[PDB]
Amino acid sequence: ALILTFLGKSGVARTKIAIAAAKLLASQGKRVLLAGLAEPVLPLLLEQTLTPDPQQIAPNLEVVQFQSSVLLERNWEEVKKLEAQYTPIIKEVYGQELVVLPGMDSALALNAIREYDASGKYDTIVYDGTGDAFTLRMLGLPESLSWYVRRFRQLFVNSDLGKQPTNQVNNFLDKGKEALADPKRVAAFLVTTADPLEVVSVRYLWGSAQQIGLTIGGVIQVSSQTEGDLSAEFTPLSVTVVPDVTKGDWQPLIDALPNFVEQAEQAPKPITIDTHNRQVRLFLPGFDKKQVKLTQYGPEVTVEAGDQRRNIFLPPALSGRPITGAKFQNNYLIIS
Amino acid sequence: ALILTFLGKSGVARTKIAIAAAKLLASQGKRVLLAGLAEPVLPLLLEQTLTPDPQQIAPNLEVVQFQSSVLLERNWEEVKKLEAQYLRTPIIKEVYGQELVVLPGMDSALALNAIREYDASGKYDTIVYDGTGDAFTLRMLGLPESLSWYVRRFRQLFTNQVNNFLDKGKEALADPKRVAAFLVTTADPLEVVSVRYLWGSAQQIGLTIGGVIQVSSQTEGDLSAEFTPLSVTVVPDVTKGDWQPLIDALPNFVEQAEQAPKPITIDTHNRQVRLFLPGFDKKQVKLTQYGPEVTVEAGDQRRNIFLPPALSGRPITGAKFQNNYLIISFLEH
Repeated sequence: ALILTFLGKSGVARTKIAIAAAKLLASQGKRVLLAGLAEPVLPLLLEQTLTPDPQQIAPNLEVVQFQSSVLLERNWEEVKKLEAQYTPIIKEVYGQELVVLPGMDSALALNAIREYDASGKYDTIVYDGTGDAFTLRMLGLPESLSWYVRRFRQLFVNSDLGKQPTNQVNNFLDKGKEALADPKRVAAFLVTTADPLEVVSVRYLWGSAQQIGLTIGGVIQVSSQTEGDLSAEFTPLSVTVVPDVTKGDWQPLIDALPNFVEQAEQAPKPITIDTHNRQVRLFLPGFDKKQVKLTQYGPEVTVEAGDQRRNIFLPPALSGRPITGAKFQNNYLIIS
Repeated sequence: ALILTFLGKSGVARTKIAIAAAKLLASQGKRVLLAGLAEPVLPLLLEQTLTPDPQQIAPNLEVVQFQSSVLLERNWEEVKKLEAQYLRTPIIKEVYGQELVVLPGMDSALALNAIREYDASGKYDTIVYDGTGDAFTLRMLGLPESLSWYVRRFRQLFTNQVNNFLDKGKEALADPKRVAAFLVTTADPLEVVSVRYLWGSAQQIGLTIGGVIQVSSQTEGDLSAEFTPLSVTVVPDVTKGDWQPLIDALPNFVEQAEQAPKPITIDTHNRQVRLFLPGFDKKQVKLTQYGPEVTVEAGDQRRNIFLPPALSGRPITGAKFQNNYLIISFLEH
């Protein structure tokens, strides 16, 4: 399915857009799952009590609320049942008492999304997340984990000759990496008011998202006390202005939403590898040139920007070949 | 030092409050460190470029931006030194700190460890932390308690100075003079309910919530009745870089934190646990009791209570809300 999410500084507006987007897509015949985190606004706006299990609220529209506590407890039931395939040690430890640590919360939620996607029951999964750098870190897990494996397995394996999962693991992560890089499978839209402070924040998130390979398909401009045409601030992306939702009337907002799928398909690609011209082009808007560092300390080239690091896995064509050069150009970092 | 932070759904308002609180405390002579995340608003509001190292912008006022990449690079070197002290044959010495990728969880851990180091340096009276103001902030602040539960539970299934390290963090988190947060919200009912939910979630980790800062919006209203018994302080906006009116309207954070409700008290004579849990219904709170431990789950946080002798081994006979407190009773007969 398509995992669709929103980045922006204000949670209330993003939850409203997620709800409207789900209502819109459902009414168009798409099978939709709307998923939110542990917070009261989604339930209240929907006038429906939510649970850790999907609930039908309209035709083609189901809604669920992720609770880290419950996802952890359900995964625990799987680890102790596996305690068979390998005397038990963790049987006096009950799922109800497990404590969610930072990081676990994002891994649990991404895995729940993965399960819903894998189920094939939905065309679109609208994720009402935190809409910030933390959502980006979560979405980039496949890539990040793949890199830790790729860089460290060698060091441990080829060092301790004193003492297959790799395929099973790399395959699992690659399938997540593949999906994430495909705009038909994962896309996010920026949400902001005309406040210069919100505009600079989402431009920064836009760039940070390109660093993890997340396509940003467009910008949704919501109302505020500051007026302004944001088009030139987000070129070449479409900025779609939308109205508020008051007193349960979702029609104006629903009718103003953009065509998510089309805009994601037309947006810039986070990364393009040009075999013929032997180069890699990284879309990096929303940063200051001096805020992008390119270095090669390990096997791969590291691109640092937006407090995110990208270790470029080069294909056979570019493999080993020295970096003849690199430069910026209309928000793209071109490396030769 | 007092670690002071703010919880609320709007980042720009929270950053403005954190900046004004820092300016105010530094102007009164408190040694202040204002620490923000890797985001462009703090630097812009202060009209100052920020870096991973504190920079003085006014007397008694330093500002620093936590960049997870840099914190990770810096801890990595400590990992290397450890490898050289504990291994005769290095293995990760090759990997440069600059190529490491930040994983979920690392950001919070690195951020809390940096705060712990500033706090341990003794150079500050207050560290104003401009974080995400949400459930992830709560999960970060409750790390001492969470790691302590793993260490103990997952060790009895068979690290000395470990408990000393964690304990210090736990003692600080529970002390209103050491760690406190204030809610920030407009009169919008959706924001009010989000903040009340965060308020109860904070109580679950033992984080004192000292009060409420009410900021402007298109919706007006008196919020006092929605946050009893907390003081709600109405503050003006900041325009043209004139911080003075906002600064002049801020409450006395330290005093409000000391007067706020206590997340938990145990009455050993009547055999009851009293938990302050505003923002939650009986339907939204689950209790589990295994042996000498009771788990309270609410607001997607879990408080694990190791029962003292007066309560241990006694069935729970009641768990009822009275004026925002959950009173859990234990069997006497």
